[PDB]
Parts: sequence; C-alpha cells; structure tokens
Amino acid sequence: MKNKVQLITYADRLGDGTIKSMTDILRTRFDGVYDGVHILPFFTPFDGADAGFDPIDHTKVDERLGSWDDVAELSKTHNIMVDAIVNHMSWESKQFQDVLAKGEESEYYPMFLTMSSVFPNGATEEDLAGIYRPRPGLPFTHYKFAGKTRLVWVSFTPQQVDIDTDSDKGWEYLMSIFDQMAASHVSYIRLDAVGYGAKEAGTSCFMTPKTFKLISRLREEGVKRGLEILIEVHSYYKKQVEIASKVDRVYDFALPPLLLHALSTGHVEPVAHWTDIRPNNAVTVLDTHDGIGVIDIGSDQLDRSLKGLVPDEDVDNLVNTIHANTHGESQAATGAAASNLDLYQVNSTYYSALGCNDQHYIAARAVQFFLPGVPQVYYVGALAGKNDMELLRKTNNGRDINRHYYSTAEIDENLKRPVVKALNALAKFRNELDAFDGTFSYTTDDDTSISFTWRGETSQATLTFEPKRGLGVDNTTPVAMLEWEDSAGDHRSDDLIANPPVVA
Amino acid sequence: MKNKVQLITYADRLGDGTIKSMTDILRTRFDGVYDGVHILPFFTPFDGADAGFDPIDHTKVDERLGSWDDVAELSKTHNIMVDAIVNHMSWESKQFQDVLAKGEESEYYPMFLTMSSVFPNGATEEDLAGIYRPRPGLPFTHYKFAGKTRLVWVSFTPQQVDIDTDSDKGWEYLMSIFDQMAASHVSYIRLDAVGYGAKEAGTSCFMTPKTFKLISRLREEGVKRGLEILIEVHSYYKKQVEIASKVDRVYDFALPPLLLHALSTGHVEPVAHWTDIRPNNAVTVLDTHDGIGVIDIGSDQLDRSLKGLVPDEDVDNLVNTIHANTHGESQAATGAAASNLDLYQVNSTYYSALGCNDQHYIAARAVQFFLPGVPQVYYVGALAGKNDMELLRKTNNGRDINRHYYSTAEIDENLKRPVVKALNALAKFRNELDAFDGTFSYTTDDDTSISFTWRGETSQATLTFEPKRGLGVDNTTPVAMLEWEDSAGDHRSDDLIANPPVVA
Ligand SMILES: OC[C@H]1O[C@@H](O)[C@H](O)[C@@H](O)[C@@H]1O
Ligand SMILES: *[C@@H]1O[C@H](CO)[C@@H](O)[C@H](O)[C@H]1O
Repeated sequence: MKNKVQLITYADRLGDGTIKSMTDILRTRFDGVYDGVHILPFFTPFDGADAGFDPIDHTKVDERLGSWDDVAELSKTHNIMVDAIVNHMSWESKQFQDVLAKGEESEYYPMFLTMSSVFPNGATEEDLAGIYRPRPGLPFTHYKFAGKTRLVWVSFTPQQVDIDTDSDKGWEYLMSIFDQMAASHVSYIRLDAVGYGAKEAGTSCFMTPKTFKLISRLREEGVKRGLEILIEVHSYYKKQVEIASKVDRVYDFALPPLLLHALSTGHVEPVAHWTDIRPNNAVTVLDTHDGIGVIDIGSDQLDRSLKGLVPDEDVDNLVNTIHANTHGESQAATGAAASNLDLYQVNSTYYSALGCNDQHYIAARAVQFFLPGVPQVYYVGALAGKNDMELLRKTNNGRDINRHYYSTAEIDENLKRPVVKALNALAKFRNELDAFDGTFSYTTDDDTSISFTWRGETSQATLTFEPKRGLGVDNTTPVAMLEWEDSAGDHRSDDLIANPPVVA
Repeated sequence: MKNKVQLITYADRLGDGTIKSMTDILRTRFDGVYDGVHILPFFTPFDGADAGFDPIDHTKVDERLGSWDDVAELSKTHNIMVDAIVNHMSWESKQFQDVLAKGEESEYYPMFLTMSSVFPNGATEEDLAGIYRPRPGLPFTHYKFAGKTRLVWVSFTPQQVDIDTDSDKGWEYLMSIFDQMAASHVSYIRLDAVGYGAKEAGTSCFMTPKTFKLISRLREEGVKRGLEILIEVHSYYKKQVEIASKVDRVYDFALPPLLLHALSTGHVEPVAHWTDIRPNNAVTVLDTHDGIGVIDIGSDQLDRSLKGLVPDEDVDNLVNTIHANTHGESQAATGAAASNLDLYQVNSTYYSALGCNDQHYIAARAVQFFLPGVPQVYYVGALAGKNDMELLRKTNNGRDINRHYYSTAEIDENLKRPVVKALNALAKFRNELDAFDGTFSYTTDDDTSISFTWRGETSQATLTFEPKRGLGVDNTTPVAMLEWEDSAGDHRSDDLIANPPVVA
C-alpha cells in the first residue's frame, strides 16, 4: 500500500451524486492531498437497509452512481480501495429470494446460515449468550423457507443475511467479487465484517481459529489477483494486535478515542503505551463511516477481567465528555444501553466530539499522520464537519449524524475555512516529505509531552504533542508543534492552522 | 362491570398533566358521558421504555402524577380500571437490579425468566422459532448476573424483563399489585399481555394450556379481593372466543377493523357473522392506546390455513385504505417505518383512519355501543382527534401518532365541534336508556343492512347501519339511523350529528 494519505467517501455524498462527480472533486480540489481513495459500497443498491453494506448484487455498480468504467477511469490517477462484503448480503438478493421460495430444494440453500447450520443438535443458553455481538439482541431473525419459519443468522440488520463462507456457493460468490474488483483496476480490498465470517459452535463466532483459516484463504485469493487485503476488527485491543501479524494491514481503532481522552484530560501516557505495543502495519484513522469506537479501548465484552488501554472509569468519562461537547447531539444518535461500558460505538463526527476545537482537531490529525501506518481521512473529517442533526431526524439512523451529503457548493464553502486548509496542507506535507518512509522513534517524559520523530533519506520531522498546554472546548492555544529539515534547511511551525507546513 | 361508557386515558395527556386534573376534566367536561375510567399506567415511571408498561415500582404512583389518595378521590364518582402488568417489569426495578448484582445468590433470581429456566437442556431452532412473536426477532437480550452474561426473556422492549408467574417471588409480586389496587378503591383489573404470561418448552408460549391456568388462577385472586378481571389478548379470533368463557371480560378487538371494512366497502355481512359468534361478555372499543389490530380478524400467523373473519385480501385492502385515507401518515408510523413492538398493528387514530368523516365515525361508535358489552372510548377518539405527526417525528414511536397531549384549552376547543358533541350525547344516551340493560336482538338484510335492537323495562332502541348509502371519505350522508321509545313516546334520529339523541 502506497504510504500516502487516502480519502474515505461515499460516491454520492461528496459532489453532485455520482462516481464521476466524486472523482472530479478528488482531482480538482484535493490534488496532492488525497492520493488514494476508499469508495464506500457503491453496488446495487447503495441506499438499502445499511447504506451499501446490504448488496442485492455486489458485482453490479448501482446504475444511479455510474459504471465500472468510472472506477477504471479513476484508477488512472488514484489507487482505489473497495469493500468485499464477505459476511453477508441483502435478503432481497436473487440467491436468498430463491431460498425463501424453494427452501431445501434451492441450490442456494447451503449458501445461508441458520441456527441449525451451526447448532444441528440444538444450543444451550451458554452457546448463544457467548456469541460476540456488534448489535443488540441475538443474531437471528424469522424468514419463511418454502412456508416454513426458519431462524436465519443475521450479524447486523435483519435484512443482512449471513452467508456460509465455507459452502461451495458462498465461496463462488466471494470469488466473483474478487474477480470483479481485479478486473476493474481496484488496488486494495477491505474485508468487511470478516471477523464474523466463520461460525464455530461453542465459541464467540468472532476472531476464532476458524476465522483465521477464512482470513488466510481470502488473503491468498487476493494476492493471486494482485489485490492487497485490509481487515477491520472492532474488538478488545489484544485481538487487533493478534491478527495484525497474520495480515497485510489492520485498522488502528484504538488511536481515535485515546486522542479524545488525551485532548480532554491532558494525559499522553495511554497514547505512549499504545505507540509501544500497537501493530505498525496499520491504516490510521480518526473518523470512519461508522461511530467512534469505545469497545476498541475498553474491557472485553465477554470477559470483564481483561482490562483496556484506559481504566473503565476513563472510558465512561470519555463517552460523557463527547455527550457534553456535542451538547447532547451524540446522545440522541447513540442508542442507550445498561452502561457506557456496554457501548460498541458513539455516534458523532470527530470534529464535534472535540467541541469543534480547531487546534485539538489539527493536532489529532498530526498525531494520526505521525504514527506508523497509511493514513485515511473520512470525508466529513476532511471538511471538518459538524454533527448533522437534520439528516439524523430524517432517517432515524444514528450513524447518519456523521454522514452529511456534501454538494460541490458546500465543499467549496468549507475549503475556505482555516482548519480545512490546514488539514489539506498537513496531508500534502505527509505525502511529500520522505521522512515518513524512513525510521520511526518516540520520546516521552511522564505525562505532559510526547515527541514523534521520522528520519528519512533527504529529510527529518518531529511532532511534539502537549494537550496540557490548552485544555477546554473554547481553547485557542496550539497543542501540536512541528519541526522539520528538508532541502531548504531547518523549519518550524508552532501553529498548524496559522502557519501550515509546506515542503520546499 | 357497570354497563356504562368508560374513558381510556393517560393521566397526563388529558388536562394539565396530573391525576387531579384528569379527574377534574372527567367531572366538569364529561359528566354523564363517561361514568367509568381506565387510567393507563400511572406508576413509577410513566415515561420510561414503554409509556408506563415498564414499572420500577408498580405499587407506587409516579410522584409527578399524584398519589393513591387521588385515585381514592376519583372512585367516589367513577368506577376505576387499572392495569396489572403481570408479564414483566422494568430492568431498573429493585428486584432485577438485585439479580444483576448478586446473580444466583439473589432472593429474586427465580422471579425472572431466562432461556435456561424454560429450556434447561438447551433448545432447538424449532423450539425458538415456534415462540409466538408480534414482530420478527427472538424474545431475548443480554444482562450480566454477577458478571455472567445471561439471556433474559423479554417479550416486549429489552428493558421489560419477563417474570416467572409460577415462582413464589413472582406470585408474591403479582399479589402485592392486586392488594394495592383493592385498597385504593379500584374496581376493575386489566391483565396486560397475560397471553404471554406462561412459558413452556415446545409450545408457542402464547395462549397455551399453561396460560389458561395462569388466567384462571389470577381470576380467582381477583374475585377474592373484590376486583373484576379483563384480559387483553391480541390473537387469531378463535383464541379470543375460546378464552372468553373462562373470564369476566375480554376485549372485542375484531370490531374496530370490521367497521373500517364495512364503512369503506359497504359490506355488513362480516359484522353480522361476528355478531352471531362473538363473546358477549366483552369490553367494546374502536381505538385503544395501541395501534388498530388487523391480525385480530385475519388468518392465524402460526398456521395460515385457518382463515379469519374476512379473507386475507380484504385485510390487505383494509390496511391500504387506512394508508390512503390518512394521505400516508399511517404508512409513516406503521411497522417497519417507525419504532413499534407490533409489526402488523396499523398506527393511526380511528378518526383519521376513516379520512376524518364525521358520519362514518359517529356510525362506528353507534354500532360499538349497540353490540353487547361495556363500551370504552379512548381519549383521542373522545375528542375525535387527528394523527399527531408532530409528536411522531419527535419520538419516532409509531403509537405516538395516536397519543396526542391534550391541554385543557385544546379539550374545550374540541368540545365545540359537532362530531364531539354528537359522541358526548350518544354516550349519554347509552348510559341513560335502560334498553341496554335488557334483551338484545338483530336482523339483517343480505350484506346491505343490519339493525341492532335492545328492549328494556321502560324503553326500546334500534340502530340501523347501512354503510352502502354513504361511501367515500367526503360523504355527508348518514349511515347510522336510530329509533327509540321511552317515557315521552317514539323518537327518531336520522342523523346522529345534526340531531343527537337525548333521553327524556
Ligand atoms: O456490513 C455491516 C457493518 O460492517 C462494518 O464492518 C461496516 O464498517 C459497517 O458500516 C456496516 O454497517
Ligand atoms: C399491553 O402490552 C404491551 C406490553 O406491556 C404494551 O406495550 C401495550 O401498550 C399494552 O396494550
């Protein structure tokens, strides 16, 4: 994967509404800023039950968005990352509709998982209660197979039916996706929900030995087609570190809430500890298309004795600080549970979670860019977007608070803001200075400060992070200082917004 | 049960927001119209997960609404009906919080149902799929019993934890509810969701022989304390007919959609057929605090070969007519379109469901009042209320479209309307004429007309229903004509709105 900043975006929410328009925005307004792009599911349909993650036909681009020719065109200037939705598909797909109609007489019957598929002799309460969950309740819903009520395995929405990734039909489907991506000049594959892809009776059904076999087989299939594999693992931090050694890339989901903690309290110790133990073959982010992960730094969902990166009270305080910073907006978008420790994610834009503080935001992006891994910036974050309450009230989908539809006019309005110009300049700096392709090192005191250093062939760069220098939502004091050496000599930036870093 | 019209209301949604104010509205605005009152759950709290149906303390009135002394005061002028939420309680209850803390060491552990208490040797897919559900998804959710993750049985919201009605602690709780109602001068008890009250492995866990035993045992305890029992059962019509012989009262849940069908199509045969086979020990309604039930007249959900009162095509047409009559308002609140506990109940006010037709609405109430049983008028219906789209968009709770907050000023404004004055007078007629305490008989003229007759000691009354003479939402032609005899002789009302009936 090229060590350049990438953009994560929906083809329709950035520009006029198509892949062609999204491509135009990328080329005309973000040249040198975003050299690669992760286009969120643009298959048929992109507006179903889970904003593209419930495809009827994964191999067919939604005609309202464009064609595979548009993807092939974009590849000429940008490396493309696309999702391979390996765990499930829409109930409205031809394959599942065939099973609803014919039941056991359908050639697609072994393609889908039911309670009986995994538990043929039945299940105890322990068997079902032990299944790791990304959504509330049990992972089952009612569907009629040729008139007979069956409990189909659904990890996410009831509309997303889980496939048997080890069945002949299920595997054939996965390979059709891979073939289509390789044929359309895609460079990187994001294996969506792969952690749930293998069901093993008596286990958590998440990142188990059977899942490791699936991931290894999918990785092998990717390399023979010239595709690189990225896996997302929203879990207890140790499971993320464990699988990292077995794959090309993993997302760093621990960094986003640790920086929210650091900027809110002043403590850099958790960030220092994470820097030491974290997998370095990473894809770094602050925001994604989903909510801000809290289970990613907290204690394990199944076993409460295995503690997180920060104590349980600090995770509880992190969630309460986001709610306060957003003035209750994040509370209206996040579903209430038994405790803040039972929360999977907190729905809010990263900018709003920081109380719209420009200095804290540019600092968080700087630390993101300075830690080993290929950085990705989500489109709402690229334009330093605020919580979209208008869309949330319209759709009633919590994650829509962080999924605003940006017209070309609105993108241009936002590109005038000093924080957005600072981010574009910071991304350019990250893409141009050869220091990032060199050796990484870090120095720390106790708490207070942490300095990240990269030394390359013809350059060097050091970023100092001091959150104690400016606490509070209405702060104007810079918490990130930058020093670098290039062709023109030694340079400095004590304010990433007022004095953006430019490579000579 | 006194053969007088009763009002179904929330203590807070009729008046200033208290039991004292609700009592004042009943006495000063509805004197002689409503002689009884079903006060919807006013326990601690009334504004939780399911508008009072998730009590933390069922024996304690919510401090914001009033006290038990207020209920005792209301009893001097009105016969009171209160709910006995026998199937579940809030997770925030002192009993459940103790189980979360101590687990198996809690004295309240056998009081709550888990998957293991019903299925100790495990469960098959058929065992779990066979459990009757008003919507897809299994009746289970996760809770930690002293650190151990357990699957607690929840028939409704995940916050409403199902109790074991056969346990010693579960029965002790139910008796404390009955004792509190008896001591606070309540006359009637509505056993909410009693159909789900008994769980047995291998059965539907809904209206099974074990449930009949519970209903019978709860009835025995009611009469011993001077309380009458009304049971709420939303099911295939035959289950309502069967259980009716074992209780004091059942609701007539078939009449509300049969009248919508009769008023839209002009067909009275299904009303005639129902009049012949219906349980007469009924509590009649048009609207309730929930949505309009359609499965109450349709085919059985667990066995489609058992047909309803009207063919399944007519049930689909009934639902589509409501959607058309409400200009899509009900389509925005029903099932999948908003948050609902029942997928098939149509969320709309009865008045809006008829396209706000005054003649059809008054005719529907007239038929309701003329069929055997004690009539109940829901507060929104008492004020001929329209769909509250503003409260619906504010909460996203589907049933809120039929749960408008009426201030004293809005009540008085609605009391000026001819249709509301017509209903007030019709109910006064229903309470004052002794014909209703006498002999019931009916005649029918082949699918076009039906005449309901009551003959008492000093009077007689006949209501002719002929919906074919006035089809369409913009109808002005009366479809219910009344003839009666009293101390002053023979009288007529060929228009219940322009000439409301008044007893001499
Ligand atoms: O496909 C189901 C879920 O999988 C996750 O990996 C994606 O990031 C989510 O956006 C999606 O809702
Ligand atoms: C009885 O059943 C459920 C559960 O308490 C409640 O939501 C309804 O409002 C009531 O009719």
